[PDB]
Amino acid sequence: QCVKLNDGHFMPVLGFGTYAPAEVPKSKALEATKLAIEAGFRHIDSAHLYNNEEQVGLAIRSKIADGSVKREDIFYTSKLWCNSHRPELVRPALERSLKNLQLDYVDLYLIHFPVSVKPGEEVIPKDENGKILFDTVDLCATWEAVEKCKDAGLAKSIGVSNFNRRQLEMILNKPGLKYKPVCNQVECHPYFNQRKLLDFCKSKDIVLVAYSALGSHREEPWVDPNSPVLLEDPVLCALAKKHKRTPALIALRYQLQRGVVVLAKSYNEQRIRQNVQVFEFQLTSEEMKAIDGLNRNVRYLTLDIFAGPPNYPFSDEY
Ligand SMILES: NC(=O)c1ccc[n+]([C@@H]2O[C@H](COP(=O)([O-])OP(=O)(O)OC[C@H]3O[C@@H](n4cnc5c(N)ncnc54)[C@H](OP(=O)(O)O)[C@@H]3O)[C@@H](O)[C@H]2O)c1
Ligand SMILES: O=C(O)c1cc(-c2ccccc2)cc(Cl)c1O
Ligand SMILES: [Zn+2]
Repeated sequence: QCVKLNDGHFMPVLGFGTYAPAEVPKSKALEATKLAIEAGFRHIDSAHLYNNEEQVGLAIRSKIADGSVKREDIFYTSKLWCNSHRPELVRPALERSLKNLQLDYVDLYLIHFPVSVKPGEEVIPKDENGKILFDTVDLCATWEAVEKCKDAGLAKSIGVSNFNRRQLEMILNKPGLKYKPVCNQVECHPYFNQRKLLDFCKSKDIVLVAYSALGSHREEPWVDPNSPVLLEDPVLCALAKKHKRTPALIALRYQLQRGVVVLAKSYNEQRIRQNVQVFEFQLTSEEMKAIDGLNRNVRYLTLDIFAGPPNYPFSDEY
């Protein structure tokens, strides 16, 4: 099942997440990505940050060479990291992802986070006291370089991630904009359902792509270990039993029925094969409303290490 983007291109509504916590060997990304394609995932997500571009690329190209899928059947996303916001650094960053993937183009390229950091190899550059070295870049300038990647054919569609309403409006209202973002990829699940943001994106022809839809990796110290665990939620568990399925499949189906494109990461073969079954059942309107009731302002990935700078996206209401 696919959604038509404001760019004419299509995006599978179920996506395979590929981030894993630093402690997971990079070899794991390889087999898990192969498993996902085999189970039926067609839309995979990755970015320079994840240090996995090479493995995911190996996996996808294996699946294309064995004949399982054609390149046009795969929807592959990449993301421009905070250290390459500067306009003249955007194309090299994308081209570097491409060389690592061994692919000639990505289906989707996102500005990964609206706060910039010092250019260089280090993804989170720090001074000699451990203090983060932030950068000052006009996101409108970043966006115009992202646009030229689309003009060059290196990215089929382009979009954003972790932008708030203010920041979406700054891109939309930029003098001479060529292409609106096709999507805003943000944290979304039953505990933090982003109704306001989802409505706003919808009003502007932007898809909301929900990350950490299963309650997140819970990796420390990015996510407070004292936060409630989404998948232990009693109502998701009751809904799972009633439909002969699990709580993860309930959270995934919820997003598909409210107009959201949803990601799901797993490196476990059983969970991978299970997650594609979201298309096999549905929730009634009263069940959707029960899930809506779960919303409790629990943002798992606060990324508050990046608070301070003017573009920190999460101090605003949405
Ligand atoms: N743009 C951004 O800034 C941003 C931020 C966060 C995430 N993302 C993207 O979104 C993807 C997913 O988010 P996330 O990585 O936080 O993970 P998630 O999709 O919310 O899943 C979290 C955990 O749920 C487990 N899980 C998966 N299927 C399950 C099932 N059927 N039953 C029980 N547990 C299940 C996985 O562990 P197992 O592997 O052990 O199955 C995984 O660790 C990421 O990998 C990344 O691609 C983007
Ligand atoms: O999956 C992602 O895209 C992701 C991004 C950041 C990150 C770190 C710093 C600033 C913004 C995003 C941190 C974690 Cl733990 C993630 O899983
Ligand atoms: Zn039902």
